[PDB]
Amino acid sequence: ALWQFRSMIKCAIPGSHPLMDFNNYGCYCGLGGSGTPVDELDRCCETHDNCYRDAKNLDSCKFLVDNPYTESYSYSCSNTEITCNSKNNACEAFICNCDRNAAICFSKAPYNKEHKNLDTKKYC
Ligand SMILES: C[C@H](CCC(=O)NCC(=O)O)[C@H]1CC[C@H]2[C@@H]3[C@H](O)C[C@@H]4C[C@H](O)CC[C@]4(C)[C@H]3C[C@H](O)[C@]12C
Ligand SMILES: [Ca+2]
Ligand SMILES: [Ca+2]
Repeated sequence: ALWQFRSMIKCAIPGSHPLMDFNNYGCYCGLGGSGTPVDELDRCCETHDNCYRDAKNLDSCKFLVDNPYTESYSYSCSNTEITCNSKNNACEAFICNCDRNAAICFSKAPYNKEHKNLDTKKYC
């Protein structure tokens, strides 16, 4: 679930700032998106979006209001390392892994302040 994704990000990036959640970044970090990602960090968010799109396409998976962000799973954090519980059901596991890979992706991507709250209607 979205709140768990935020938790994973803190796990992989302890120094991240909470207030950032009020902000969007690039063309894809935030809800929806358009055009092409502006940088590596933004690419991570687009890939995460694509990962969720794939999950929704699994006929075996149905999410509340068709939103994977509502799907709660089980995961654990240990020394900045994220582990998705093997007990998650197939749909939950897919979502957990999308979240995990995105969190890892975020942890390695450079952060460009100029891309925070970007004028998407113009650059996306
Ligand atoms: C982890 C990175 C980096 C933060 C940072 O300030 N780094 C400085 C540094 O490099 O040291 C941030 C930048 C924009 C954030 C996203 C936006 O706030 C939009 C949206 C907000 C949601 O609450 C959680 C998911 C996410 C996709 C957020 C995931 C994550 O929270 C992002 C992708
Ligand atoms: Ca997005
Ligand atoms: Ca669940």
